[PDB]
Amino acid sequence: TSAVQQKLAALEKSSGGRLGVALIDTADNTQVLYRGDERFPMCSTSKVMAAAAVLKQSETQKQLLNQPVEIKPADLVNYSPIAEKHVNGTMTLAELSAAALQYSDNTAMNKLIAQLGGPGGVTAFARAIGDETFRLDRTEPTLNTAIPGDPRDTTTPRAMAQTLRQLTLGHALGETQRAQLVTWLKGNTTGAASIRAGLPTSWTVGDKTGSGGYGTTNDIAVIWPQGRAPLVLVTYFTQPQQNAESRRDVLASAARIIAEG
Repeated sequence: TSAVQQKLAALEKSSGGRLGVALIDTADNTQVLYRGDERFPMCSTSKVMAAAAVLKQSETQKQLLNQPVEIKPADLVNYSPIAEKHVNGTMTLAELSAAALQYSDNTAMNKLIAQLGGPGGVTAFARAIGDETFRLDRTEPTLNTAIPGDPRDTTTPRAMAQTLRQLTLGHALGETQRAQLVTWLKGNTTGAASIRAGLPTSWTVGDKTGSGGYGTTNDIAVIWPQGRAPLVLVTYFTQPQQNAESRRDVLASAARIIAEG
């Protein structure tokens, strides 16, 4: 095992849980993988795939992002701080994408899922860009149960890093859609204690966090250092106790290990 993998294994051992890491260095396509082919519950990191799938639709439906969507009282689920402000009103699909990505708004995610025809519409987009691993099976909030061994609503670090690369640095999306996704990720408000906390401040970061049952604590990021090619980093973490607490410190520490390696 490499030096970095020894440090990640030690971090995991210290943590009591299960850690998954995938790094892509786009300079030379080198990768660092830790449990890179194990499945992990995505929780809200799946919002990136839903937002990207709606962006893909907007490549042919030119004004789709401006379309109003009703927010009805029966639509509101927990952890919907933006949608709650628009009950009995509307939000555009752009506004719902921003809320889902930057505030992890769950009702916003459900509106993205509905726009795609159900969870199968999100999985379909993953398959269409070559991701054979991602699967979305449930809506919010039940997609966050994060039950050990449950394949529903999971992906692997290897697959999610590759997909995040294609969505943000590659050409899975059109140029303007990709730029929009990148802006949204860079503007995330929920990530200050996760990957960002372990990286040099001179590096520009866009990310999406996730959290759920079994203390599941996730973050997926695209990273732009000054003077070297960008990186993609996925950090997934989950724990043995159903009621376990969040461990964003593990994601900050995994990021620090990767960058210093």
